[PDB]
Formats: sequence, C-alpha cells, structure tokens
Amino acid sequence: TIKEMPQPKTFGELKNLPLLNTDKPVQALMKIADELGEIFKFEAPGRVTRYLSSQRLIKEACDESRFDKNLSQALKFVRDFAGDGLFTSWTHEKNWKKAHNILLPSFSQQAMKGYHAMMVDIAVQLVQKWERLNADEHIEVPEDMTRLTLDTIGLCGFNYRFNSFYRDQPHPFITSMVRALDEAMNKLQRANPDDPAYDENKRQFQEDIKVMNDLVDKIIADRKASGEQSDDLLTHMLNGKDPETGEPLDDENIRYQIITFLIAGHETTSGLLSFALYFLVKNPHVLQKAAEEAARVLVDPVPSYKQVKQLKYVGMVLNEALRLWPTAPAFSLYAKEDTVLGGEYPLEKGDELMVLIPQLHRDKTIWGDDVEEFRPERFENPSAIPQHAFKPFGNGQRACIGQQFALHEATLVLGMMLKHFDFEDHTNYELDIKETLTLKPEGFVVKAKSKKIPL
Ligand code: HEM
Ligand SMILES: CC(C)C1=CC2=CC[C@@H]3[C@](C)(CCC[C@@]3(C)C(=O)N[C@@H](Cc3c[nH]c4ccccc34)C(=O)O)[C@H]2CC1
Ligand SMILES: [Mg+2]
Repeated sequence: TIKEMPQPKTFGELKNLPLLNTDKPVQALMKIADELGEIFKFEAPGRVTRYLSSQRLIKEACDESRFDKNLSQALKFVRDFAGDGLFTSWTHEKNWKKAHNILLPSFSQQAMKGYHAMMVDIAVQLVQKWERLNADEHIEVPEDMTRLTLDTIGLCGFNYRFNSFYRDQPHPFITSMVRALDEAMNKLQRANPDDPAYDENKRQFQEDIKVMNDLVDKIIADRKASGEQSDDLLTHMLNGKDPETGEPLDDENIRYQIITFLIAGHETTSGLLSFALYFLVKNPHVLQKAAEEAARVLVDPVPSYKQVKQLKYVGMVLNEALRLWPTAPAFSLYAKEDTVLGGEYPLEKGDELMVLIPQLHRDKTIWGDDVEEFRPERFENPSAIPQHAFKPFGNGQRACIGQQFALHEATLVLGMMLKHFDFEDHTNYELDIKETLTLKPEGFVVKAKSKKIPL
C-alpha cells in the first residue's frame, strides 16, 4: 500500500526550513527521526528531501542501480575550493571515474604498508608531546587529534610537513582551509548572503582559496621539476594513468585531490579518535581490555604494519565509536529513475534522499535494545550484520576512498596511546557534540599518566 510520508512541524511559507536554523542540526534531525520514524519529508522554499533512518529503507537507498550520489548543498559550497576532486564531483563527470581508477590502488589495504612509516612519524610526535607534559597539565583531545591527522595526511599526501606540534597558530594553509570550511558550512544557515556584512567573508574566502591553491600548485610544480619519487599520493598521481581513458590527471585536478584529502580526512579521522577516547574513559572495563591488547601486540618501540593489523579489539572500539557518532553523519542520493522505496513510498526520477547515519546506527531491529551502550564486542561476528546496517564510510563506488587510511591511522594512534599512557577523565567531562563539517566532543580533555615505556 502507498503510504503518506510523515513531516515535522512547519513555519508557514518557510515550511520546515527553520528546523535547521540551529547549532546542532544532525542532533535535531535525530530527535525528529525518534518522533516520526524511519522516513520523513523535509520541505523548504524551492526544495524537498527525505531523511532515512532504518536499515530496511537504507538498504534500498544503497542500490546503485536505483540511486546515485547527490551533491548536498554542503558539498556544493565545499566544491568552490575542492573543485572536481573525488568528494565533490558527480559520478557522471569524467574526472570522477578517471581519479577513482587512478587512486583506488593507492588507497588499498596493501598500499597502507607504504604510508605506515610516515604515519608512525606523526604518531611518535603526539606520544612525545604527551610524555613531555608536566604533572599540572592536561590534553585537549580533539585539538591534538586534529594536529595529528592534518600532519599525517600532509606527509602521506604530498610529503609536506605542516609541523602542527611546533605551533599555537597552525600553518597558514591549515588556517585558510579551516576558515574556508567554516565559511562553506556557515552559508547553509545564511538567509541574506549578499548583505554587506558578508563582504569581508567573501574577500577572506577568495584569499583562503588562493592560499590553498598557491601552496599546492607550487608543491606539484616543485615535484615535477625535481623528478623526485616519494612514498606519497602526489608521486602516485604524477605517475598514474587511468586504464579506461588512458589519460593521467591534469595538474589542476591533482591539486583538487590534495585539498580534498585534507578536507575529507582531517576532521572525520580526528573526530573518530576523539570519540573513541571519550568512550574508553567513560567505560573503564573496555579501556582495560583495549590497553591489554595494545601491551600484548605492540612489543617493539616502533609499531609495524603487521602489529597494527593484530589490534583487533582496538579496531572493534573504533567501529563502535563510528556506530554511535559517525563523524561524516549524512550523505545524499538521488533517484536515477521513478521507483518505489520499501514497497510504500513512490519516488520520481531526481527525487533526493538523505541517509541519517547516526539514526541508522541506532536501528534496534539490527543492534538490539542496548543501542546507546558502547559495546565493541557487538563487532565480533560481522558476517551476522545484515546488508547496509553500518555505513560510516558511505556507499558503493562513492564510498570513502580513505577508509583503509583512516582506520590504519586511527588503529595505530589509539594503540600507541593505550600502550604508553593511563588516562583520567579528570573533569568528569559532559559530552557536548559540536557540529561543523563534522561531529566532535567539544572541550573533551583528559590527563595522561605515562607508563614510562621508551620509544
Ligand atoms: C585520511 C582520511 C580520509 C580521506 C583521505 C578520505 C577521502 C575521501 C574521499 C576522496 C571521498 C570521496 C570518494 C569518492 O566519491 O570517489 C570520501 C567519501 C566519504 N568519506 Fe572519507 N576520507 C577519509 C576519512 C573519513 C572518515 C574517518 C570518515 C567517517 C568516519 C569518512 C567518511 C566518508 C563518507 C561518508 C564519504 C561519502 C560521502 C558522500 O556520499 O557524499 N571519511 N572520503
Ligand atoms: C561537506 C560534507 C562533509 C557535509 C555533508 C553534510 C550533509 C548533510 C548536512 C550536513 C550534516 C550539515 C547539516 C545539514 C545536513 C544534515 C543537511 O541535510 N543538509 C542538506 C539540506 C540543507 C540544509 N540546509 C540547506 C540549505 C540550502 C540547501 C539545502 C540545505 C544539504 O546540505 O543539502 C553536512 C555536513 C557537511
Ligand atoms: Mg549557540
């Protein structure tokens, strides 16, 4: 039977638009999903989308014969500086499939063996920072995790050191990138974007785009000039040819890919590490089990690629953190053709869906009644998880190309953190999830007591 779709409260001619005029729109949409269920319509002047929350419907949304990736307005604003890089391109753009084919082998699990040493370089810098704190000091967790992930992507992406652990004020590139991302997200809630109050925003935005383009174009040009071969993604992109077209990426698209790796990877990955450490300090028995694994496996001063692969419980901790607070919390799809969703909701060609990942990850028909509990052991037998129940890295050919990189990074770093320190939730921190591009536990702080194990 065709079913009428629920809709949240309306504001006359503004329809549902004012519901997203909030500091925490994803958390607001999760509460609407709690009230309305697995699907609801969201209307604004000149647009409609449908928010999906159940595995039953998201399994169908994930059918690539029926639905393709849509660029959300969020992605369209980011496209002003990420261009036709992989994250902000339509599947049908020539540069999407070309870059996908060229870059997939450079992002495989096997390829992580080549990035491992660079990841260890930055991870050791984090450990040494914390070893060097005085008794009276604490750790700003998301702040340090972001220094780590930015620097790791910079070193593995284009052999560039942002030297974030040497600074209070980030490298100008990072200052410009973070300010451009802030501006792109701020434009989602901006009613009068041509008001003169935004003249400075528009000028600063063009300045920040030029800062990013100028540095990355220079490093590409420096690399081509020198002929130097490194273990970075820039080497792979300069050397690569798409088997289909037989073409390489041009220098402009290479620049957009480098900017994209930093944008797509830095705050998702640092949020994952921040939420994982938050859940560990709030669940001491889970922290103890993860710390026992780190001590048994990481028997050398420097972790190896093989040792990171044997941090199985650490991997389960990270998957459980992605279950509860996936740091890229939504993605957008469009209907390729007229179709019926779930035997109940007719859609026309071009109709849009939003996947509300945190709500999917709370589907009690999949996970059971204990969905709010942090229980990594629920990932012990993953073959038992029904299709499309767990989607922190998106879907299909448009899924996260960085998934293996992010998880190798996060497993290495969390393993080293748990080997080298005991952690104290010294403030009894109250979770406050700040929403920007990403989700993070705002103001999460801990104290780290060294186990005095040499590097
Ligand atoms: C260094 C780390 C990372 C890099 C370099 C990276 C890179 C990318 C790229 C290039 C894409 C676009 C793939 C394509 O469409 O061809 C993508 C998509 C995505 N990534 Fe990542 N990523 C990273 C980490 C993460 C993390 C940690 C998460 C989540 C916790 C995440 C979630 C996603 C999601 C959900 C998409 C799909 C977006 C959509 O459907 O619109 N990424 N990533
Ligand atoms: C760039 C990547 C990393 C991101 C992807 C995102 C996808 C969905 C977003 C997002 C979570 C930010 C908050 C709004 C939300 C949930 C959304 O539905 N947004 C819809 C609907 C919408 C909200 N405000 C709008 C204003 C104009 C047009 C559409 C909208 C949209 O962006 O399309 C946002 C975070 C950043
Ligand atoms: Mg506020």
